Amino acid sequence: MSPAYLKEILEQLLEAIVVATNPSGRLISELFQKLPSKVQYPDYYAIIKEPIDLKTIAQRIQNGSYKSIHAMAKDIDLLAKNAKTYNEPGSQVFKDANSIKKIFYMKKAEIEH
Ligand SMILES: Nc1nnc(-c2ccccc2O)cc1N1CCC[C@@H](Oc2ccccc2)C1
Repeated sequence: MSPAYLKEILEQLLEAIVVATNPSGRLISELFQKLPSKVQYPDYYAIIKEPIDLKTIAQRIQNGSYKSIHAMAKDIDLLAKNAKTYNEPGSQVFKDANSIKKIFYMKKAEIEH
């Protein structure tokens, strides 16, 4: 797998996350694009040791920082676990975080097989 080929794969995986809509038609990715401000939400950074967001993941795809699909999955897992730590089970953020993971792993299995 060439770097250029891998990049296309990772772009597809990210694309599936950011175009995914809920049953209501809303785009679940939007809240996860950019980390919450440190001024307004210090508690987030009190709790989350490794903040990450989809814009950072997107930069890393664009910079070639991921050397495999698994590398990108690690950051997807980190992002969802961070969300599921700061927010309660069943809260919309918690549920959307799982949905993003779901979308990623489904599309990863679609590509890998
Ligand atoms: N809750 C959040 N949880 N994770 C993130 C997050 C963003 C990017 C990447 C990983 C993440 O975990 C952002 C979040 N907020 C943004 C919107 C405002 C505030 O949330 C509220 C506030 C009041 C009521 C309901 C929700 C903070």
